[PDB]
Amino acid sequence: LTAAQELMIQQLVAAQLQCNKRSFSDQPKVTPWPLGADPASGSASQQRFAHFTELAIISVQEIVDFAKQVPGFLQLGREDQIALLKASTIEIMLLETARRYNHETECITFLKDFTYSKDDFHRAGLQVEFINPIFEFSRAMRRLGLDDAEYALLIAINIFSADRPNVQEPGRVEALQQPYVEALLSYTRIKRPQDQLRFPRMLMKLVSLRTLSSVHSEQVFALRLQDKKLPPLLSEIWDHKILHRLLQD
Amino acid sequence: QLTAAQELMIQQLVAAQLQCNSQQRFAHFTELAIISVQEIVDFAKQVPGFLQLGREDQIALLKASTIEIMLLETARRYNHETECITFLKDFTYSKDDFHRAGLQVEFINPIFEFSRAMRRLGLDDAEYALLIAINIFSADRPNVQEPGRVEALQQPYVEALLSYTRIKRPQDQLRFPRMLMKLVSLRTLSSVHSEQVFALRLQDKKLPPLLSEIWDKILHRLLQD
Ligand SMILES: CC(C)(C)OC(=O)N1CC[C@]2(C(=O)Nc3ccccc32)[C@H]1c1cccc(-c2ccc(CO)c(S(C)(=O)=O)c2)c1
Ligand SMILES: CC(C)(C)OC(=O)N1CC[C@]2(C(=O)Nc3ccccc32)[C@H]1c1cccc(-c2ccc(CO)c(S(C)(=O)=O)c2)c1
Repeated sequence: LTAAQELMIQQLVAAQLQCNKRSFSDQPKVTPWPLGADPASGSASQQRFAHFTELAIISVQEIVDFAKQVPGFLQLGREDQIALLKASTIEIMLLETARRYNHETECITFLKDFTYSKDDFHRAGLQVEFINPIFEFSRAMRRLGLDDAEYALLIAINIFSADRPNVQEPGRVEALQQPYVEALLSYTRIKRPQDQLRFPRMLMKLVSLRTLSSVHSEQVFALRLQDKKLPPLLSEIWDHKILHRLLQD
Repeated sequence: QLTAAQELMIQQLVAAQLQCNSQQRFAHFTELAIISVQEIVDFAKQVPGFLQLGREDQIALLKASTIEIMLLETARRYNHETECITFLKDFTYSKDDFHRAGLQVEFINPIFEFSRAMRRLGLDDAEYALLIAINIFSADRPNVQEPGRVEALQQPYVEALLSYTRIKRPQDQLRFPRMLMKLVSLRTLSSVHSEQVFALRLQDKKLPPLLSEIWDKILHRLLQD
């Protein structure tokens, strides 16, 4: 790997790293998880759902703030910036969700120490048909055994997709992606020269994430139909004045 | 370098593909679409390892893959000098001639976008045949009976394609990633096609039971014969 890449990966891992620290700043701020309440309680399930949406908000903010730190993103037009973000934010979140999965306990730890099992997502009114794919995806990512550099590069590759809808300049975004693919290819050859198929398997997770983006759109439509109210930011992304405000700041 | 077993398997796949190879024009396209599905399932049965899986697994992988291979096969037949797509021997159609048959314009142009994108990649018969086999053996499909087996069935083709592209185009080290990114594209084009097929339904253009079944039985009979 060339020296300009080595600095870039260090820049990307640091930006990811700086974002992980920020939320913890926000952990006390969240709505509390209901304790001592009935699992079947419709009242309690709504508070559990409200808890997760606020966590989901903090994650969207992290991804937006990370996207501004990755080189070449802010050089694009704001209409393109959000167009890349709408499509990617959910996929970036499932990567981050997979990153926070523990196979020993089978629990996903959000923020500093907010741990939840497969049942806890079910008790927030989320269907198991939508929950189980996220856990299957989370197990598949642990088998690859990705590190901070490989995640961060895979995140940037995922952001710069010309394949997204409503992208005005696909050539420029594909040109912007190529260096991140170069860096990731060259980085995977130094780390595991023995395993040549390690890098292809990473790029096929981006294939998985597109189906996972689509099932999430099916879920969100069902949750709005089931009277589970999303915050304005999250509903704006998955239906963009609010989203301009983060990027402009 | 490729082994003689790997080289023989590639030429097995290329040989397998070559063996299978308004209202009036609409009936034509659906009649053409069935032939492609029949070519896909027949080709799928030529692929080594596809028939050692359970029918529940076989159908799950086909059902998801048929469009994605149809779109890959559509891209091959596109000619950029004319901007026309050539089906079978002598059936050539422009984007307007697709539009005149009642196919919606919002869905047509992404397919044409994909066809030009595939043209720029400049895939050959071998690379195409490997990419179709890689697409068939995808573990992220709905209704997985056994996802661990299909990942193992995919590996030989991904290894073959990786080693092939490094030999065929050693200068272009990123040739192999781009063609994997087209599988990422083909997933959104898959979910897009579901949205299209639905739109024709309400225009009083219901798909025939084979295409209705796949893009919602008859698929067992095609796999059986
Ligand atoms: C629909 C609402 C808005 C409630 O939720 C979401 O859109 N998602 C996306 C994925 C998500 C889901 O749908 N099922 C699920 C099962 C397990 C793990 C995550 C999820 C959920 C979620 C639920 C709880 C937490 C997160 C979350 C995802 C990523 C990150 C990492 O940045 C963080 S956090 C707060 O720790 O930053 C939180 C996501
Ligand atoms: C809705 C019905 C069921 C009628 O159509 C389809 O689902 N498809 C899938 C792809 C398709 C589409 O949706 N828009 C479109 C625009 C241009 C080119 C192909 C298409 C179309 C099609 C239309 C006409 C021909 C084909 C076709 C696609 C592939 C092959 C070869 O594999 C052959 S053929 C007959 O030459 O074997 C025909 C596909």
